[PDB]
Amino acid sequence: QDDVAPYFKTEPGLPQIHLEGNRLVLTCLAEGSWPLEFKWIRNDSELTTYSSEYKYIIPSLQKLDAGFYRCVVRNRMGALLQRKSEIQVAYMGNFMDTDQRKTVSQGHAALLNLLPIVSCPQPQVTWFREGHKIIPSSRIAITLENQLVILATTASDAGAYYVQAVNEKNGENKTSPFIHLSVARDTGTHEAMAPIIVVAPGNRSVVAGSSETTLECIANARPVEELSVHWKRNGVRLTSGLHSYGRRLTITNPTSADTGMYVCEATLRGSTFEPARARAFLSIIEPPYFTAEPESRILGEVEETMDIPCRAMGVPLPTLQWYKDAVPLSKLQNPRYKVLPSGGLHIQKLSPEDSGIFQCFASNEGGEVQTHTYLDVTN
Amino acid sequence: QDDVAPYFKTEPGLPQIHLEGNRLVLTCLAEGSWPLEFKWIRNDSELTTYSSEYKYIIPSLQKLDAGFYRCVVRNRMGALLQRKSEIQVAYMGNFMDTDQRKTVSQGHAALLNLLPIVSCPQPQVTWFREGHKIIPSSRIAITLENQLVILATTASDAGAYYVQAVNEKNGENKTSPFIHLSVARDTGTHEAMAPIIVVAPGNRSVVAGSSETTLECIANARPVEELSVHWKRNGVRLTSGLHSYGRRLTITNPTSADTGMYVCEATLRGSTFEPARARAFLSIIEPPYFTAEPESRILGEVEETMDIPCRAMGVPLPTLQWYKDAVPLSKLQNPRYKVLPSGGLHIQKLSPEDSGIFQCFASNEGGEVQTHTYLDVTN
Ligand SMILES: *[C@@H]1O[C@H](CO)[C@@H](O[C@@H]2O[C@H](CO)[C@@H](O[C@@H]3O[C@H](CO)[C@@H](O)[C@H](O)[C@@H]3O)[C@H](O)[C@H]2NC(C)=O)[C@H](O)[C@H]1NC(C)=O
Ligand SMILES: *[C@@H]1O[C@H](CO)[C@@H](O[C@@H]2O[C@H](CO)[C@@H](O[C@@H]3O[C@H](CO)[C@@H](O)[C@H](O)[C@@H]3O)[C@H](O)[C@H]2NC(C)=O)[C@H](O)[C@H]1NC(C)=O
Ligand SMILES: *[C@@H]1O[C@H](CO)[C@@H](O[C@@H]2O[C@H](CO)[C@@H](O)[C@H](O)[C@H]2NC(C)=O)[C@H](O)[C@H]1NC(C)=O
Ligand SMILES: *[C@@H]1O[C@H](CO)[C@@H](O[C@@H]2O[C@H](CO)[C@@H](O)[C@H](O)[C@H]2NC(C)=O)[C@H](O)[C@H]1NC(C)=O
Ligand SMILES: *[C@@H]1O[C@H](CO)[C@@H](O)[C@H](O)[C@H]1NC(C)=O
Ligand SMILES: *[C@@H]1O[C@H](CO)[C@@H](O)[C@H](O)[C@H]1NC(C)=O
Ligand SMILES: [Zn+2]
Ligand SMILES: [Zn+2]
Ligand SMILES: [Zn+2]
Ligand SMILES: [Zn+2]
Ligand SMILES: [Zn+2]
Ligand SMILES: [Zn+2]
Ligand SMILES: [Zn+2]
Ligand SMILES: [Zn+2]
Ligand SMILES: [Zn+2]
Ligand SMILES: [Zn+2]
Ligand SMILES: [Zn+2]
Ligand SMILES: [Zn+2]
Repeated sequence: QDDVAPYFKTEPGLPQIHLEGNRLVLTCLAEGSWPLEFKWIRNDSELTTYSSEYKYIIPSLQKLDAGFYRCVVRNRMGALLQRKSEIQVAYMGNFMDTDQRKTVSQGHAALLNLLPIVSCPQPQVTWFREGHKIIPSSRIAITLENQLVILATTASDAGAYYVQAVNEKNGENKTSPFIHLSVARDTGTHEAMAPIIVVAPGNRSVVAGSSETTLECIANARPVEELSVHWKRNGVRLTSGLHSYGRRLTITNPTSADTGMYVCEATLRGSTFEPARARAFLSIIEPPYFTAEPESRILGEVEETMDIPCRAMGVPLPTLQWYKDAVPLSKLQNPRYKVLPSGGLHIQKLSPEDSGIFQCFASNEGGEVQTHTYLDVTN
Repeated sequence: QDDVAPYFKTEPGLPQIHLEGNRLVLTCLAEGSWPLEFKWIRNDSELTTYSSEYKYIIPSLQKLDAGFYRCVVRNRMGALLQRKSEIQVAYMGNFMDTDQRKTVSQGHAALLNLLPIVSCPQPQVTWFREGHKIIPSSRIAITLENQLVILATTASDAGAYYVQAVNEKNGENKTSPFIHLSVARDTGTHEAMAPIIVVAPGNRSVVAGSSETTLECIANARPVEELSVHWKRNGVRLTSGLHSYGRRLTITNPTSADTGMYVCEATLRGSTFEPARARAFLSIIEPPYFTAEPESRILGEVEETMDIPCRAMGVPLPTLQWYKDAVPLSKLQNPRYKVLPSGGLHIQKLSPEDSGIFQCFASNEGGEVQTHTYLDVTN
């Protein structure tokens, strides 16, 4: 009857990373009764006013333009809110031009942290010692956080260390100042060192159906050539997915059967030392999906009870928030509406102002899904 | 021992769609014994020669630059091949400036196909009839392929139809030529038309863990207001996920429990007609993941048997192809190597030339995963 509330024809997709200086165009393509008006919101902050323009163009991207973008479509029926889309910008700043110093006792592991640098994403790092490149070996490792771990340091390891960082999205490179490493002699007890875990695998959670995830576990011992790092699950040692001298375990395409505890066990062959063990817990997060959605339109007699269902499942439990014509009920401050723990919304006393778009957003760490309905209040 | 075969520090990610004229930078970030050399391959065609440059820059993107890109890293040990990354370019051409004509009998459904236009992705379409916008109603639908379906056509539906197409990535719009629709009178049997499915839901397969998928089923009958389209599974009618007058069923976050048959059933209320039914089969494709990978390095005595394992799982079964220093064994034409159905590779007689990188690519419709190993041939 030419009284159709807006709805989106396009599903905003996955996060996209774009280079600086590039032209970016965002579209708010909806379907409903004409004329329609569109406005844009970035980080819960309005960018544009309502107009007939359905696209937002950034001729040259900047670091500030990055954020979560939304668009609001509105007509005589009400206003509808789009699912947020993450717009990331590729940028790489400089290091702070101040050299650092660090001293480590001989035989103990030395961890050199990548000097602070702002970059999205974090650049890949190539470590050097006075021009000579450092390759990961049995006693040298590079963490997922670009930390240089030198197991069983010696007097030959003293020197100025630096990196060449490269951003994998825009290709820019930056050279870091020096970390002057000094190795101090400790008295020669260090002939056989018990295996001790230096970088332990922390708790990790990943999205369902994702490509792969990688846990890291680095240990130190002497002699380092006899050091063996293994991975166990349910008390059973693993074989597939290992990388980088057994220090990285990659679980590819994890499901609900891959959740639980993974144990890192570092042993020293030919020795009676107790193996050093660490715990790591892998969790699978499920994106929210509705098991009950409100019908597209619902009639309502003035001052009569009304329940608007909205139930969603997924791990962890999705958190739900409502909107009335693209306005949160938390900021709407109306005692007429009352949120329901089971999922829906309860409105006991109606009013001619209650007519409009009601939108239920279910969100967790795995993203968000939204449903909506138009409340028609009879005369 | 400073003899490390190359391996990639970066995991090439999901397909990315970029606008025309934008600057694109691709990086081949690997780790191994220096110096390393890099070259780029697009659509199994070499773009650059071997050099010390690790990035490939397109200052201004074009429609021709779209394709699957790979990079090859090489040193004294051998050559390694990167997983392909899909580079899509946003472009929108024009329609062929020639109007079309179509005649449909009165009371029968009329399908108007979107006129041919080259665009990536396919644009969202807004249908018009001589300036007046056409909104989907109980007798008017728009398919996923942007087809205009007019159920129970009448004499008032005759006229020139056209569209305004908008590319959702770059925002460009194009206006289509006219489809002159003529409605021809057929003798008045058309008072109660049995429900007949016009657009049936075909077979559909989607990736595991994907956001959502949508099946479409459109039917025609008279009177159209009494037409009801429902969805059944296991003989049980569905309630959630329905859209567009019950013509679209959206299965969000499908798993192995959502595969099987979905039935579309269109009924005419208040009538004794037989419901029109259609079959649609939803399949879940699992990306390939290795259950057995070859160790990073393997020793080999000259002219001795050798088996290199490489087993992967996923639905449908992954297809495996091998490479020797980034060169396919199919094009290598060596009877020494022989592929194994169980998964691996069998080399019975060795040779000093057999030393190098061997790479096993497991690929299906859900993507590809690769493993590699260095064959060291003893003197
Ligand atoms: C718009 O909102 C986004 C999201 O809040 C802002 O991105 C934030 O930017 C900060 C730094 O500016 C980043 O912090 C990063 O997150 C980790 C979380 O563990 C933090 O520990 C690190 O320091 C890391 O740098 C991150 O991208 C993000 N922070 C959060 C909490 O989301 C963005 O800056 C906002 N832009 C505008 C223009 O408002
Ligand atoms: C590099 O290779 C890609 C992949 O083969 C090429 O993309 C191809 O481009 C065609 C049209 O140029 C497209 O065809 C499309 O696929 C469906 C498949 O059902 C087809 O029926 C439609 O006609 C649709 O247009 C598609 O993007 C793709 N085709 C295939 C089979 O992959 C690309 O053009 C190549 N570029 C260069 C520079 O070599
Ligand atoms: C790191 O980036 C700089 C640019 O910021 C590169 O320096 C360029 O080198 C090329 C030839 O090698 C010159 O034509 C350019 O003029 C240089 N740019 C500037 C701003 O001077 C440098 O080569 C990069 N390093 C690596 C290892 O790739
Ligand atoms: C479709 O795109 C054209 C451009 O190709 C738009 O025409 C522009 O309109 C603005 C103001 O409306 C002018 O400032 C530009 O000069 C126009 N461009 C050209 C090339 O003339 C047109 O507005 C778009 N249509 C819609 C509905 O957005
Ligand atoms: C990891 O999660 C487990 C779950 O019980 C918890 O016991 C442990 O303390 C967590 N560790 C960290 C470092 O958060
Ligand atoms: C869809 O798949 C089923 C599976 O058996 C098959 O029987 C049917 O013919 C297929 N239909 C089409 C249109 O491919
Ligand atoms: Zn880009
Ligand atoms: Zn200094
Ligand atoms: Zn120590
Ligand atoms: Zn000591
Ligand atoms: Zn909906
Ligand atoms: Zn009304
Ligand atoms: Zn782009
Ligand atoms: Zn004409
Ligand atoms: Zn018909
Ligand atoms: Zn007839
Ligand atoms: Zn590997
Ligand atoms: Zn050797």
